[PDB]
Amino acid sequence: ECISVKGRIYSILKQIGSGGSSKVFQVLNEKKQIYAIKYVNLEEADNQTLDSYRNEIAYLNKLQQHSDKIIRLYDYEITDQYIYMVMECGNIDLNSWLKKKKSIDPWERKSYWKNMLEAVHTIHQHGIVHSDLKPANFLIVDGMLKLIDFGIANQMVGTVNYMPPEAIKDMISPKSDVWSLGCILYYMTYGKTPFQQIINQISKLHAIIDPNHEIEFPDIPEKDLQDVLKCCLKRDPKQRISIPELLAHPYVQIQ
Ligand SMILES: Nc1ncnc2c1ncn2[C@@H]1O[C@H](COP(=O)(O)OP(=O)(O)OP(=O)(O)O)[C@@H](O)[C@H]1O
Repeated sequence: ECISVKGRIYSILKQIGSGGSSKVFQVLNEKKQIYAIKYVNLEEADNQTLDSYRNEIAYLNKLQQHSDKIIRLYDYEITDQYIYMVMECGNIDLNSWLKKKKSIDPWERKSYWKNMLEAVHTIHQHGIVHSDLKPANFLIVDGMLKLIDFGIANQMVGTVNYMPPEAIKDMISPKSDVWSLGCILYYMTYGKTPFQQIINQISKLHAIIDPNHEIEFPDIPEKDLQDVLKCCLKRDPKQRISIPELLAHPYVQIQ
């Protein structure tokens, strides 16, 4: 069958994943060019939800022309009943790709880390702190990671392995995103997130906020990489490294 978006027929190759009231479709336009179409049903959406959906559409549309490490939004159609978003089509999300891989090319890890910083840097430059970063938020598109959401979408099996200590103690600033990026890199380096071994979630959160629970950093060839991980995973936000600092770090600069 088909989807019309702004008077353009797209044909559905398949559904990517399988959401409820939100659905992503791999599609082709008339000229057989591939896109991804996000469909959202709005009939059960309150005003606050609608407001945040529009806000994320606004920022995604706006930040596009600043970085190609943000997913390209070509067009959208928005009424009171639904939303269609025509988007650049990616191969696979970072989480799915990591799950089926024992190791990673050291060069590729570094390259992906550059992309992530560029993307997160960009949203910071327009006042947006994501605050819920995890590998699923990134999409591989021609050997590039692209950030596919900004975490503005509201009440639309979780995970707390990427959560920064200051969010837990507070019961959040650009540094919060650095911690999570730090957990994503740690994972790509050591094959597991820092506190992955703690299956009890209440304990896990205590482990994250506990100074006396020291995070292990097994020695590796890339001593720069090791340093990046230590700097990103410093519990005190003030002591934690910023994104502009990470962009000047040897790990990302030195060939
Ligand atoms: N622009 C895009 N290009 C390619 N794939 C995409 C794009 N946007 C989203 N996807 C993929 O579509 C899938 C959507 O799955 P689904 O609708 O079940 O939601 P989810 O992301 O798995 O979780 P939730 O729906 O709860 O957010 C995800 O696996 C995601 O990687």
